[PDB]
This record gives sequence, structure tokens and C-alpha cells, in this order.
Amino acid sequence: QPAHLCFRSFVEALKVDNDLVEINTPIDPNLEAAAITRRVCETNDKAPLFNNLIGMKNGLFRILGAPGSLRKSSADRYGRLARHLALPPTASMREILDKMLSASDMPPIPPTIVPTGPCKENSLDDSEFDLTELPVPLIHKSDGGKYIQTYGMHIVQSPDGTWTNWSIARAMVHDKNHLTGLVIPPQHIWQIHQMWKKEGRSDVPWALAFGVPPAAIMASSMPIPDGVTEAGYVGAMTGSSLELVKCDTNDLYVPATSEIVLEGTLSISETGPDGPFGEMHGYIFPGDTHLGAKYKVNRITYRNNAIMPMSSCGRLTDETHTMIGSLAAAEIRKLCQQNDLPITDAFAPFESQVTWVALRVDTEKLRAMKTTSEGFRKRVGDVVFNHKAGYTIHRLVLVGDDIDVYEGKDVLWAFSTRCRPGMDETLFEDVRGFPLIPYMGHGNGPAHRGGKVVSDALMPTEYTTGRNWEAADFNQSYPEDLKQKVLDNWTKMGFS
Amino acid sequence: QPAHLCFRSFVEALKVDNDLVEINTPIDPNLEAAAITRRVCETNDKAPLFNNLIGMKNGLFRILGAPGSLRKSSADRYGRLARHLALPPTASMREILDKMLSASDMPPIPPTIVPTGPCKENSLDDSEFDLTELPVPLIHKSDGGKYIQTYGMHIVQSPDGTWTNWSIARAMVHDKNHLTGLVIPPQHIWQIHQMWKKEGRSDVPWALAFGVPPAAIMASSMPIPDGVTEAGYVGAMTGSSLELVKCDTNDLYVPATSEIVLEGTLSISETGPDGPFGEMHGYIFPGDTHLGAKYKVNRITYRNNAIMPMSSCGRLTDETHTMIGSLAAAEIRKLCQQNDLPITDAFAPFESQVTWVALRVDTEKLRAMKTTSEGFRKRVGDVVFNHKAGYTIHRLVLVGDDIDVYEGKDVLWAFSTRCRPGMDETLFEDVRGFPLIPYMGHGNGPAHRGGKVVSDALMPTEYTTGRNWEAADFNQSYPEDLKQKVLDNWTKMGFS
Ligand SMILES: Cc1cc2c3c(c1C)C(C)(C)C[C@@H](O)N3c1c(nc(O)[nH]c1=O)N2C[C@H](O)[C@H](O)[C@H](O)COP(=O)(O)O
Ligand SMILES: Cc1cc2c3c(c1C)C(C)(C)C[C@@H](O)N3c1c(nc(O)[nH]c1=O)N2C[C@H](O)[C@H](O)[C@H](O)COP(=O)(O)O
Ligand SMILES: [K+]
Ligand SMILES: [K+]
Ligand SMILES: [K+]
Ligand SMILES: [K+]
Ligand SMILES: [Mn+2]
Ligand SMILES: [Mn+2]
Repeated sequence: QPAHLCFRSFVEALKVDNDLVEINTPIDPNLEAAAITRRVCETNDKAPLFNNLIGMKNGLFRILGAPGSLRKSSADRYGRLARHLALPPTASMREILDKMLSASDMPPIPPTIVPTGPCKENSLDDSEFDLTELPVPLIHKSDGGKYIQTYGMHIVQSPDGTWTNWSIARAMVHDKNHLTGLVIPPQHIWQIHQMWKKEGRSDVPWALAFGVPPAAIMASSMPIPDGVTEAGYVGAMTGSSLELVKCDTNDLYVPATSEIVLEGTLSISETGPDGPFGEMHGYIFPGDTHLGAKYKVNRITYRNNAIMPMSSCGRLTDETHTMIGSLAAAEIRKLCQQNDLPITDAFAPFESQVTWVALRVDTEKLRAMKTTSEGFRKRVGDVVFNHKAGYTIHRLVLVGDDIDVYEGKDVLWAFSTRCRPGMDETLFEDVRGFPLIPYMGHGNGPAHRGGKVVSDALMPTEYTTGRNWEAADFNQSYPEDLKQKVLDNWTKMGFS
Repeated sequence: QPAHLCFRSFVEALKVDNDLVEINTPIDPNLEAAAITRRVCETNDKAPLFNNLIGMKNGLFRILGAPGSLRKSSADRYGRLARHLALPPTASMREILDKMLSASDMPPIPPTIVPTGPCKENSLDDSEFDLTELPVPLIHKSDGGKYIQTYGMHIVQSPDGTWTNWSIARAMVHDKNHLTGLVIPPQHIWQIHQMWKKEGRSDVPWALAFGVPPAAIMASSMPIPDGVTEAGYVGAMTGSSLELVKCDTNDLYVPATSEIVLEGTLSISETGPDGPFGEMHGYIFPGDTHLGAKYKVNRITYRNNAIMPMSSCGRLTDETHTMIGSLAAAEIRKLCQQNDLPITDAFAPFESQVTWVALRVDTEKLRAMKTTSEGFRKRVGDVVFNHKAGYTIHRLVLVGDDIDVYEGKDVLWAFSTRCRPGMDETLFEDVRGFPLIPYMGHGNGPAHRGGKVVSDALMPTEYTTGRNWEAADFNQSYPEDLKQKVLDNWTKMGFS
């Protein structure tokens, strides 16, 4: 099958790209695999495939780290993401985000049920597995559990059957047949869990599929709208119906080529300790445990020689930046456009630890609105910060047409030189806040509310008559013929 | 003579370092020399020495561009600055700033008058030069004049003779025997000019020396205290009295080895058009001229084969970032310490276009103060923003002991993840503002007041009991033996 539709083929694509290191000697899942992976992420090296994981028993399991991290080159920087989506490895972030947005005005292509698939090659019942005996990684030294779930897809369905949600939320091993993890508002897993809690009759039928189709894990990490089944959106984006098989112990459906599938329930009544965990913003607060969601596992099915993907998340750059940040920015871009705001592009600068989104403004359109910074700031902020897709984002930076928002250096320059602190910003204190940002959940204020800002880096004439400067750079402060002469003579004169 | 005491020897040091390209074919001072220099600055290439400048007549003049810009390597990144100060080329920013601060608690070493020097090898009276006939560069295409003065040192003395100030302020050619330029508060050239204006009897005796001792041009770009003669501070820092010769037409004294010296007066009554100019923040606003200071030139003296240094300033990275930003940060560091604030280090991140200063806090000391963020923010802000040394800086970022403020990536991470917008910041609206920042002089508010902020990126426990996190990075989230094993096995496993 194609790499974007089959995790095993995606692994073979990374090998063929020379973007994989296969480590066939024993590696310890207690910190070592994640430490290697962490180093890869901090240095944009090749993805590690741990074929010989101390503790692997009866085919459970190998580990692929850094599945959505960056490559060293500028030319194929986003190649690993492109391989999730059947895009060329040289694809730009604009092209990747466009691809992820493309299904938003297509009819869904619902999944196809098939009788069986590779995820059924092996199975373990209630009496044959113990989750504490599998080689689940300890990802960071102070983590409060072994985080089995960093790159699988939780699958839950509304009680009425009309919406089936696929998402990534973390989970750790609690005991032999339970996980715990984060199920928090406004996330769809939480929205669905609320539905089942209000019905009050049963625990939520659940499955967790690891090593799913790469196009599916990307949609899993994207805040597509409420009520939209991710399977049909992936189908539309890929132009192909995804093949799913039914779970053995419940009536949910999992991708046929899933590497590892857990089947069971998410409790509407029980909780258990989760955390702390070394998280996307680059921190772990040791000892910081909180009661979370509790999942019971009834059954494990898996492929022969199953591979568990893993995110060793933290400081720059990993899946939590490349996927959470970029995919939220993509949804925000569309959200603004649908609210008649003249936004052309959006990206979450890595330099901001993906807590900022930069919004590129079509200033011709802005000038026709005949508005002001204060007015426009408030309007953008109300649209974004009151919507789920702005959940993780605490600062919006508005920039004109000259700035490439996919270039953090240019975003920083515009922010630093065009936005007057205070005067050019509007604070938003009565919006939902992202408590995982340390200044929120470990900060001076309410963990779940406020701390958000819109920073206007549009200059005054951008609202009226048009840009009235040229940059003092090589590109803009010298005529074209001169620039060309200088470039043509550069090595001749003696430069690098 | 030594490179830090003689510009001609500094040029020969850059050659010997393989940090110079000598361009011996004709180069046009109308944009081409500055366009080459601009490209060098944007790419951290070797400094260009234009030995064959179209228009050079009777030894006036060659041009050295990018004299204080960055080298490509990390190891000798600041090598060109180190060569200003007799430091090893591998010196750190901490070492350079320490050197620049070292004279602050030394007795001055006043200059030594000598009868003559190289700057007297050639001279031109009132009837033998015309400033419009020299090969003065047009640095950016929309500049409002040919900026002769981008890296020379203005020399003015208080009417009572007790304080002789050396500083860099821009100036452009106005006519055959006059320059115009910026003389603005709170700069010492302005403070002295005010003294002469209030006496009301004569224009200010003035000289402008280009290609001065490299240690002198660094002090020229530093906001050392009011009333302190830069010559004696340089003497103390270098451990040697600087040799000066008297001007021919006035009683000021210039460095003996100055490449080019203009002698004349700064008017207490006349103004003339200055600007626009492509400036440190990365912008030029074409057409934006304002009346500035007017200088009359009575005499030119110069070395045989004189060399004019030039800053082609604008977007990152040039002298306006490496020198204005870093040297203000150095003075701010000391200012805080003298006000009993527990600041260990200060730097102006290049990513902020040197409009921010990051202040590293000794948090052991902070905890003994038993204070709060709001209190501490206000106190730091009042000390810095009400003092000349904070003039150019609009945002202060307070960070704990784990952050290296000389690393912009770590400053950005701390700012983005530890400072809650609004709640963790104090705005300062009744302080002098830096009008050259586009959001000030071309912004929505008063050009000369406010727009400043203190952003507290100290976490709450840093004020009380101590840091309560570990970073989720390779360094902090894995024990030492593991990290070493991983590094030892890195290339063996197959990584880069
Ligand atoms: C790619 C990726 C995304 C997420 C996470 C991770 C990765 C790697 C972890 C490594 C496990 C870290 C963890 O903090 N994590 C995570 C999470 N969302 C949660 O509610 N809870 C979580 O613990 N998201 C983000 C969500 O996947 C997106 O917000 C998505 O939009 C949700 O889907 P939906 O609710 O919109 O359907
Ligand atoms: C290194 C350097 C410093 C400065 C400048 C330049 C360079 C290269 C220009 C390229 C010419 C750009 C110009 O904007 N410029 C400049 C200037 N100060 C001014 O009042 N006016 C100016 O036009 N400074 C900064 C001052 O040199 C420092 O603020 C110094 O502290 C002043 O000395 P003092 O008043 O403290 O004695
Ligand atoms: K999703
Ligand atoms: K603005
Ligand atoms: K000075
Ligand atoms: K803070
Ligand atoms: Mn969803
Ligand atoms: Mn001074």
C-alpha cells in the first residue's frame, strides 16, 4: 500500500529516503530509546527505528521515534510530514497545510469496512497480556508513568453513532489492564466523553490504534470541526476511502493496517493518576500528578513484528511543534477566512514554542474595511480565542503582506519593530487558556482562563494608504541590476 | 602599533585572520560598496576593503565595510569585535562586555598629547576640498543624502573644558563644507550642545575622526556615564594612555593615527535637512526628512592612503546590533548591580532587533529579597527606563539562572513559556521612548514617550523556594551516564 495509507510502508519510505537509522542492537525502553530520540529531535537527525528493544516479547514491540520531526536540510525540512500525505519531500509548509485543509470543502469519503487486516495477525485476551510487562518507554526521567501513548489515535463515537472522533491525547500505563491520561476540555475526546457521562448508562466504548495510516495520524492531530468524523475527512483529502476493520470486543472500527490496537473502555466514573510528563512547552514539573481519565484494556491485537511510534517530546523540535502548532495554525487560517477576515496565511513560529500564531493579512482588503488597529485586533481575537482551534495559542501576531509567516526570523523582526507594547495589543482575559503552558498552569493567574493577546504588527498606513517604507536589506534597498551584478561577481571578488 | 590602538593595524589584523576581502577593481560608492557590505552583513562573510573606489582623489579615500560585523563560525563569531579590544578572536560576548565594563571602577588614564601623527600626513583647507566631490557612499537607494559618517567619532567638549565626549552619531553631506545629522536627547553630543546653546556665545568647536583606534570606537558606541571623558576610560580599559594630536584649526585633540579628521563647528543656531536613512531596525521611510544639526567643516587632515570605515546598516547583522545593542546591555547590567538589583548578565537579543534586553537574575539573591513579580518588575523598570543607558531598549525580559541570555533561542523560549502576557508585565508610558523604532516614530502613539515594558519570565517559585521543574531536553531529562553512553555510541549507531 502507499506510505500515507500504511504505517509499515511509511517506515520503508523513510528508509528509502535515507531518513531512518535502524538500530538492531539492544536498546532499553527505560529512557535510552527516548534519549536517542530526543537527541535526534534537537538536532534534526534521521528517525530511529529500534528493532531490538529490551523487553520485547511475542512481537510486542519495536519503536519508531521522531515520526513527524524535522530533517536537517532546508530543502526537505518537512519531508517526514510530506511522507504522511503523499506529497513530495520538498513540499513547503504552505503545501502541507493546504493539503490538510483541502478536505474542508469536499464531501467526506466515508470509510470502507473490510473483514480483516494486518492488525489481526496476532491477538491477546484479558488473561494473556499485562501492560506492565510490555516494553513501554519511560520517556523522560521524572515522568510519572511509562507513556505508551504518544503517537496513537484514540477512537470514540458519540452515543447516537453519528460522529466518530480520532485524536491524539497522551496516556500512560496505570496497571496490568488500564491506562490513565488527559481528557480535557475543549478536546473532542472530552466532548464525546461528556455525552456518555450525561447518558449515564455505560462506559465509553474505546479503542487506541498505534501505527495508523500516516494521513490519519495527521488528521488526528488537527482541530477539524466539532461533529466531523476524521475518517471521512482523511478519505476526502487522500481521494480514497480508508479501509477499517471491526474491533473484536466492541463495534468500533480501526484502520486495517494498524500496528497495534488496544480495545476497551473509557470510564464515565473512574479516575486515576496521570503525569507529570515532559511536555510540548519544554518542561516537566516533578511530582506534579493529577487525577485523569481511566481506560480499561480488554484486548490487544497487532501486526507481526509490530512497530510502536513514539514522540520524545519537549524542547524544539518534535511532533508537538511540527503537528500541534502547524495544524492549529492551518485551522485558524481557515476560521478567519470563513469569518470574513482578510487572512492569507497562518503559522505557529517554532521560536514561540508554538504558543504564538502569526497571521499574514491581505492589506489591500484591510484598507477596504476602513478600520483601525484596536477594532481589527478585537475582532480577530474574538473569532480565534473563542474557538477550539485557538485553544493552544496565546499570542496572535498580525503582519502585512511583506512578511513570510513560515519564517520565524521575519515574524520576530515584524513583531519587535512594528508592534508597540501595550498600545498596539489587546489582552483577552475571559477566554479559555491552555493550562499546559507553564505561565498558565504553574503561573501567577488562573490556570484555565485568560493570558491571551493580540499583537498588531501592522503599521499605521497599512490600514489607510499602503506600506510607506522599504526594508533596509539587500533585497529592497538596491536596484535589481546592481543586486544581480553583485551576486554575479560575488565569488570573483573573493566572497563565500 | 597594536590593532586595538591603530585602525591601520586593525585592517592588517583582519587580513591576517583571513577575515578581509581586498577588492582592488573599481567599485562605485553610489550604492555598490554598501550593497556588497550589506550582503556581507546578512551572511556573516569577510569584511570588504574597497581599495579602488570610483571617485577617490588625492588619497581620499578607500572604504572598509562591516568593521564590527559577525563572522560565519560559532567559534570566532565575535572575532571582529575581539580585534577591537586585544582579546582573543574566540572571545565570548561575556568576555567582550566585561572588557568594555572593566574601566568603570578604574581610575581613568588620561590621554597623552603628541606633536604630530599619521592623521597629519595630508591636509586640505577651506579652499581645497569639496565634500560633494569626495567618494562618499550612498548607502541605501532611498537615503536622503550620502552618509559620510557611519563609523567615525564625533568629538565635542563642555564649555568649561572638563568633559570631552566621543560618540557615534550619523551625519550626511549637506554641501561643499557642511554636514547635517542627528543630535538628539539624551545623547551626550546633545547634552554638550545644550550647554553651548545656553551660553549662547559661539558655535561648538568640533571634530569628527574616522578610522580611530578600535578601542576608542567601541567606547564611542557605549553609553558610559554623563561627564566621563571616553579617552580616559579607553586608557584604563587598555592599560595605556591614548596618544592624541591637536587639531590645526581648533584646540580639540584627535587620535594621532586617525585615518581622516574633519575640523570645524557644530552650530548652536543653524539646522539643515537630514534623513531619511536605512536604520538599525531594518527600515527606511522614503521622503522622511527632518531638520537636524548642522556642522561646518573648515579643514580635512588625513593619512596617506586613508581608509574610511562604513556601516551598511539595516537588517541583521551589523554594527548597530553588535555594538549599540550589546554595549547598552553591558551598561544596563552594571546599572542594575549598582542599584542593588541581583542581575548577573544582560544582552540585547539579535532576534529582537536589539530592542529587548534580557536580564539574567541571581535567583538565590532574589529569594532573599522576599518580593513579588509586580514589585520587582516595577523596580527594575524604573531603574532602567529612567536612565540614558535604557534609551534604545523597549522590552526587558527577566529570566532565572538556567537561561543563557547570550543565546537568543533560550531567551525566546523563556519569554514564550514563562511570561504570561499582561499579568506578568508592567507597561511604562511615562519614560523617554526611542523614536527610531518604527512603532514609535512611525507608529500610533507619541514618538518620544512610552511604549516600554518589563516582561517577567521568572516563574513563581523562583521568588520563594526555588526552581521546581527540569527541562524536557536531552541535557536535563536523562541521567549523566545515559547521556554519555548515547553520545559515545552516536556515530556507531549511525547518526550524524
Ligand atoms: C501530535 C500530538 C498531539 C497531542 C499530543 C501529543 C502529540 C504528539 C503528545 C506527544 C501525546 C503530547 C500530548 O500533550 N498530546 C495531547 C494532545 N491533545 C490532548 O488533548 N492531550 C494530549 O495529551 N495533542 C493535541 C491534539 O491531538 C490536538 O489538539 C487535536 O486537535 C485533538 O483532536 P480533536 O479533539 O480536535 O479531534
Ligand atoms: C555603532 C553605531 C552607533 C550609533 C549609530 C551608528 C552606529 C554604526 C550609525 C551606523 C551611524 C547609525 C546611527 O543611527 N547611529 C547613531 C547613534 N547615536 C546617535 O545619537 N545617533 C545616531 O545616528 N549610535 C549610537 C551611539 O553611538 C550610542 O548611543 C552611544 O552611547 C552614544 O555615545 P554617548 O552619547 O553615550 O557618549
Ligand atoms: K482530530
Ligand atoms: K502596530
Ligand atoms: K560614548
Ligand atoms: K512569570
Ligand atoms: Mn475531532
Ligand atoms: Mn559619553
